[PDB]
Amino acid sequence: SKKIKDPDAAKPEDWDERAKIDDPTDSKPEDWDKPEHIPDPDAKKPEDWDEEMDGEWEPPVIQNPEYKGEWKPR
Repeated sequence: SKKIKDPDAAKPEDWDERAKIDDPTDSKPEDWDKPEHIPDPDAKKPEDWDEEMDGEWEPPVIQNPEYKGEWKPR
């Protein structure tokens, strides 16, 4: 017999870090881990924007230049 019950590439539905405990905040919090894609912080809705011309403004999402990445005790 065998089984064929495997996620291939992990399971972005029901792992949630495959359950992690140990250190709560003591090795990064849930909020340190910045978006890869962040909304454009140079742009800020033009003074020239008109929501009756085009609708509500959104920024583009761009790559985070600063992306904290590896948490460390510092």
